[PDB]
Amino acid sequence: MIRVACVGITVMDRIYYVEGLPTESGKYVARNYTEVGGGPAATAAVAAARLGAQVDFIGRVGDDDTGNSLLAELESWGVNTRYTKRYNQAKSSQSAIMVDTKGERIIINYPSPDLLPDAEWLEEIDFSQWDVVLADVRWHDGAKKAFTLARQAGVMTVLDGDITPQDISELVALSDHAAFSEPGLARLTGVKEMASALKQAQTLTNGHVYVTQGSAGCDWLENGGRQHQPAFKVDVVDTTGAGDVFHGALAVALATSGDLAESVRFASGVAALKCTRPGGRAGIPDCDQTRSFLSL
Amino acid sequence: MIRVACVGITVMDRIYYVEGLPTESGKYVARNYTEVGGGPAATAAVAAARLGAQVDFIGRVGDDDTGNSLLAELESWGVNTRYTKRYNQAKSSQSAIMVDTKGERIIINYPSPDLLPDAEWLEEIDFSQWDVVLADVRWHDGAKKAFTLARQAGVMTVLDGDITPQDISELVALSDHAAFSEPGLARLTGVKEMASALKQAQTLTNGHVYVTQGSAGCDWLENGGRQHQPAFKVVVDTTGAGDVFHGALAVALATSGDLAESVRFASGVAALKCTRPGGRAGIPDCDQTRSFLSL
Ligand SMILES: Nc1ncnc2c1ncn2[C@@H]1O[C@H](COP(=O)(O)OP(=O)(O)NP(=O)(O)O)[C@@H](O)[C@H]1O
Ligand SMILES: Nc1ncnc2c1ncn2[C@@H]1O[C@H](COP(=O)(O)OP(=O)(O)NP(=O)(O)O)[C@@H](O)[C@H]1O
Ligand SMILES: [Mg+2]
Repeated sequence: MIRVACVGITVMDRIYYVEGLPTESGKYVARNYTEVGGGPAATAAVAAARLGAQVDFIGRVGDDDTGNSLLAELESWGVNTRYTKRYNQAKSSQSAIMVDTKGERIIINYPSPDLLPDAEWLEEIDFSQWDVVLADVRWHDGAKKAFTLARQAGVMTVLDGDITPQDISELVALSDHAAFSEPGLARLTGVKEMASALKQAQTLTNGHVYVTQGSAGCDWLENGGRQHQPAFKVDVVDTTGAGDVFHGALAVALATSGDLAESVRFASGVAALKCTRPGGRAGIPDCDQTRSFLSL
Repeated sequence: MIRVACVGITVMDRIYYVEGLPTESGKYVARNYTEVGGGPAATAAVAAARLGAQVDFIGRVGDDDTGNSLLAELESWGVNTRYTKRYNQAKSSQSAIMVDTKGERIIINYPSPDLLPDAEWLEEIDFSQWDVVLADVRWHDGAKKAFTLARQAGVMTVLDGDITPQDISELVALSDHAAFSEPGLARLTGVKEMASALKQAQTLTNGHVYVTQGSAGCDWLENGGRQHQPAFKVVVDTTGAGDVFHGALAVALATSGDLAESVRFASGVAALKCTRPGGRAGIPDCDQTRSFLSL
């Protein structure tokens, strides 16, 4: 067992399947309904668990039915929620998602303001009990405090540096590994060219920097020279959650081997297999399926 | 004591408050959120209870946290759930509602397929114990059996004729009072003109017909002529205005038997409800409603 903590947001997606997307006022009927947990840190935690890690999700929920459902779903996936704070008399973050017969989505996201941004309460947790700490950028003070305490305990830190209104440069500063999205790296640096942006991002951290580029694969800087892992060509059904899954897998691989090229290959492999199945959690392969796939 | 039975659906409403209603595909952010029990018959029951009636809700729930919440909320509002059927290992029904800044609403209902349409079990209930029976059209077999038994006991029947996939013609047939929504009357009779549609609806029943039109108020047929009650200009959330109106209307019709007074009263209850978030939080009492209608 590798020991992973995933710090960030957990969001209930409630998915309503309709004939046409609701354009104007009036009552509509959903032929079908499913509910599934999202959140970068949450879905990464689900991935790491699937790969045989002991995983803690550390985020915020309310004391509503949604909060209880989110924690329940995560427990069922093999993710511990013991260090997740439940706010008294508080609504959790949730989306209502309408899906057309095309697959076109309307997403109404409620990021709950009842979930307070202050992360001082993480000072009550001993981060020495994990081999790696992964953080999403959607709970800024969480990532900051979680990474500061992880640094102080000599624990590896891994950022999912997605795009966000707020500036993540202080998070990157505290990241032994900063795996950005294209939008994430562009928003951070203000540079459009990914090669130049990665170089500018490297100046922010004594750790390594990476950028994921979907089917174009993943690039990182080692010795100051740009390395490339191609995506695995696969029969793609759904890329939903590929980034979250990649970051979860990357954190496990980095904590296990410490080899960047092997770790980036491993994560590219886990994410690829996830893309060949419907759903953003349903398609996440286990370690045996992932070893089988990487053997071929 | 006025004795009311409300037959229909009980639904958990998740209400997302947005800047504009979604025009096309993409990601939108809700400024605010509330979670509250809805269902036409359910919210009507809550309104009638507020107005001092002894109320029974008669519908179907699951044995999930949602079902337990829905029943709990109804008990807390003064509504008896003794005749409501609980399905074992069953999910309850739930609606996502979008509300823009004007108060325009989009409702996506998921009716749980675990809740079986069979209403034969209502034959085990004695409908003689109520003065009026209100039914929504969202549980067809329920409304049909409930109205059949109400007719047989000489009990007044009041339909909330909202829009629904099924044809409500046989429900209207059994309705002493058929209060439609604009979409409800249009789906039933085809006519887009409310005036002509009401005339076509009247042919289906020896009882009276009504149509609610939101801020445009309420119209009904009396003495072969369209009467009009304007809405009372007041708006945070119009969610459940129709349900609240129908509950209020049923109490008022049972108290006075005066259509014009009953429609004015219900218009007043529903208007006050539009000034608070959710389908239930703003439901006024008789005193609050008399006070408001005096001003
Ligand atoms: N179509 C694809 N084919 C193969 N591998 C893919 C594909 N899409 C994504 N991947 C893999 O998953 C990784 C992350 O996907 P990518 O789209 O870069 O992340 P993102 O920008 O974070 N998207 P998202 O998960 O929706 O937030 C890539 O580096 C690939 O290794
Ligand atoms: N915006 C409003 N301002 C004032 N009164 C209103 C407003 N909306 C509704 N009402 C009153 O409420 C009554 C019924 O509401 P209406 O919107 O016609 O029902 P509906 O469309 O069936 N609503 P719903 O409960 O969500 O299905 C009307 O007859 C009015 O008297
Ligand atoms: Mg991403």
